[PDB]
Amino acid sequence: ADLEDNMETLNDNLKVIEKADNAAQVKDALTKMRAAALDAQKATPPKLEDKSPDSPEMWDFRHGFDHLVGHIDDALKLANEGKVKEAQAAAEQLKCHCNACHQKYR
Ligand code: HEC
Ligand SMILES: [Ca+2]
Ligand SMILES: [Ca+2]
Repeated sequence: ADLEDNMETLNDNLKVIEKADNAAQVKDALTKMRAAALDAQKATPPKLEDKSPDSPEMWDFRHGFDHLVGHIDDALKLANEGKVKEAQAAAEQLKCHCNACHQKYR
Protein backbone atom coordinates (compact mmCIF):
# COMPACT_ATOMS: atom_id res chain seq x y z
CA ALA A 1 0.00 0.00 0.00
CA ASP A 2 3.06 2.21 -0.34
CA LEU A 3 4.26 3.84 -3.55
CA GLU A 4 6.48 0.88 -4.40
CA ASP A 5 3.52 -1.48 -3.93
CA ASN A 6 1.33 0.68 -6.20
CA MET A 7 4.04 0.61 -8.87
CA GLU A 8 4.32 -3.17 -8.61
CA THR A 9 0.54 -3.41 -8.99
CA LEU A 10 0.63 -1.13 -12.04
CA ASN A 11 3.46 -3.13 -13.61
CA ASP A 12 2.04 -6.59 -12.83
CA ASN A 13 -1.46 -5.80 -14.08
CA LEU A 14 -0.29 -4.18 -17.32
CA LYS A 15 1.38 -7.51 -18.07
CA VAL A 16 -1.83 -9.30 -17.12
CA ILE A 17 -3.65 -7.13 -19.67
CA GLU A 18 -1.08 -7.84 -22.38
CA LYS A 19 -1.42 -11.61 -21.84
CA ALA A 20 -5.16 -11.59 -21.20
CA ASP A 21 -7.56 -14.15 -22.65
CA ASN A 22 -10.89 -12.37 -22.14
CA ALA A 23 -12.40 -8.97 -21.34
CA ALA A 24 -13.08 -9.89 -17.71
CA GLN A 25 -9.37 -10.23 -16.93
CA VAL A 26 -8.59 -6.96 -18.70
CA LYS A 27 -11.32 -5.18 -16.74
CA ASP A 28 -10.15 -6.71 -13.46
CA ALA A 29 -6.55 -5.67 -14.05
CA LEU A 30 -7.49 -2.12 -15.09
CA THR A 31 -9.66 -1.73 -12.00
CA LYS A 32 -6.68 -2.69 -9.82
CA MET A 33 -4.40 -0.32 -11.74
CA ARG A 34 -6.93 2.48 -11.26
CA ALA A 35 -6.93 2.05 -7.48
CA ALA A 36 -3.13 1.79 -7.39
CA ALA A 37 -2.73 4.99 -9.40
CA LEU A 38 -5.01 6.97 -7.10
CA ASP A 39 -3.21 5.53 -4.06
CA ALA A 40 0.19 6.42 -5.53
CA GLN A 41 -1.11 9.94 -6.21
CA LYS A 42 -1.15 10.57 -2.43
CA ALA A 43 2.52 9.65 -1.90
CA THR A 44 5.64 11.79 -1.78
CA PRO A 45 8.20 10.05 -4.00
CA PRO A 46 11.78 9.83 -2.66
CA LYS A 47 13.18 12.20 -5.26
CA LEU A 48 10.79 15.00 -4.22
CA GLU A 49 11.05 14.60 -0.42
CA ASP A 50 12.84 17.93 -0.02
CA LYS A 51 10.38 19.86 -2.20
CA SER A 52 7.39 21.74 -0.84
CA PRO A 53 4.12 19.77 -0.88
CA ASP A 54 2.72 22.65 -2.96
CA SER A 55 5.70 22.65 -5.33
CA PRO A 56 5.22 22.41 -9.10
CA GLU A 57 7.11 19.11 -8.99
CA MET A 58 4.62 17.61 -6.52
CA TRP A 59 1.66 18.96 -8.43
CA ASP A 60 3.10 17.59 -11.70
CA PHE A 61 3.63 14.24 -9.96
CA ARG A 62 0.01 14.23 -8.83
CA HIS A 63 -1.35 15.39 -12.19
CA GLY A 64 0.50 12.57 -13.95
CA PHE A 65 -1.80 10.11 -12.20
CA ASP A 66 -4.92 12.01 -13.23
CA HIS A 67 -3.99 11.50 -16.88
CA LEU A 68 -2.98 7.87 -16.22
CA VAL A 69 -6.43 7.29 -14.71
CA GLY A 70 -8.02 8.91 -17.78
CA HIS A 71 -6.26 6.41 -20.01
CA ILE A 72 -7.28 3.56 -17.69
CA ASP A 73 -10.90 4.70 -17.91
CA ASP A 74 -10.78 4.61 -21.73
CA ALA A 75 -9.48 1.04 -21.73
CA LEU A 76 -12.09 0.11 -19.12
CA LYS A 77 -14.92 1.28 -21.40
CA LEU A 78 -13.62 -0.94 -24.19
CA ALA A 79 -13.18 -3.88 -21.83
CA ASN A 80 -16.74 -3.40 -20.64
CA GLU A 81 -17.80 -3.62 -24.31
CA GLY A 82 -16.09 -7.00 -24.76
CA LYS A 83 -13.43 -5.54 -27.09
CA VAL A 84 -10.40 -7.35 -25.70
CA LYS A 85 -7.93 -6.31 -28.40
CA GLU A 86 -8.86 -2.64 -28.47
CA ALA A 87 -8.92 -2.47 -24.66
CA GLN A 88 -5.41 -3.95 -24.73
CA ALA A 89 -4.26 -1.40 -27.32
CA ALA A 90 -5.78 1.38 -25.25
CA ALA A 91 -3.83 0.11 -22.23
CA GLU A 92 -0.53 0.17 -24.14
CA GLN A 93 -1.05 3.96 -24.40
CA LEU A 94 -0.25 4.06 -20.68
CA LYS A 95 3.40 3.17 -21.19
CA CYS A 96 4.59 6.54 -22.48
CA HIS A 97 3.01 8.16 -19.42
CA CYS A 98 4.66 5.64 -17.06
CA ASN A 99 7.98 6.45 -18.70
CA ALA A 100 7.43 10.24 -18.71
CA CYS A 101 6.82 10.38 -14.97
CA HIS A 102 9.77 8.05 -14.32
CA GLN A 103 12.10 10.23 -16.38
CA LYS A 104 11.30 13.17 -14.13
CA TYR A 105 10.76 11.60 -10.71
CA ARG A 106 11.96 7.95 -10.52
C1 HEC B 1 4.30 9.50 -11.70
C2 HEC B 1 3.07 10.35 -12.08
C3 HEC B 1 4.28 8.00 -12.13
C4 HEC B 1 3.63 7.36 -13.12
C5 HEC B 1 2.41 7.77 -13.98
C6 HEC B 1 4.02 5.97 -13.05
N1 HEC B 1 5.05 5.85 -12.14
FE1 HEC B 1 6.08 4.09 -11.76
N2 HEC B 1 7.23 5.09 -10.44
C7 HEC B 1 7.10 6.43 -10.09
C8 HEC B 1 8.08 6.75 -9.06
C9 HEC B 1 8.31 8.10 -8.36
C10 HEC B 1 8.84 5.47 -8.82
C11 HEC B 1 9.98 5.28 -7.80
C12 HEC B 1 9.26 5.07 -6.46
C13 HEC B 1 10.27 4.83 -5.37
O1 HEC B 1 9.87 4.55 -4.21
O2 HEC B 1 11.48 4.93 -5.67
C14 HEC B 1 8.26 4.49 -9.70
C15 HEC B 1 8.70 3.19 -9.77
C16 HEC B 1 8.18 2.21 -10.57
C17 HEC B 1 8.67 0.85 -10.74
C18 HEC B 1 9.89 0.12 -10.12
C19 HEC B 1 10.17 0.40 -8.66
C20 HEC B 1 8.94 0.24 -7.83
O3 HEC B 1 8.72 1.10 -6.93
O4 HEC B 1 8.20 -0.77 -8.04
C21 HEC B 1 7.86 0.23 -11.59
C22 HEC B 1 8.00 -1.23 -12.07
C23 HEC B 1 6.84 1.16 -12.01
N3 HEC B 1 7.05 2.36 -11.36
C24 HEC B 1 5.84 0.88 -12.88
C25 HEC B 1 4.99 1.81 -13.43
C26 HEC B 1 4.04 1.51 -14.48
C27 HEC B 1 3.90 0.12 -15.14
C28 HEC B 1 3.38 2.65 -14.76
C29 HEC B 1 2.27 2.90 -15.83
C30 HEC B 1 1.08 1.93 -15.73
C31 HEC B 1 3.90 3.68 -13.88
N4 HEC B 1 4.90 3.14 -13.08
C32 HEC B 1 3.49 4.99 -13.86
C33 HEC B 1 6.20 7.35 -10.59
C34 HEC B 1 5.24 7.07 -11.56
CA1 LIG C 1 -0.95 4.11 0.26
CA1 LIG D 1 13.62 4.53 -5.37
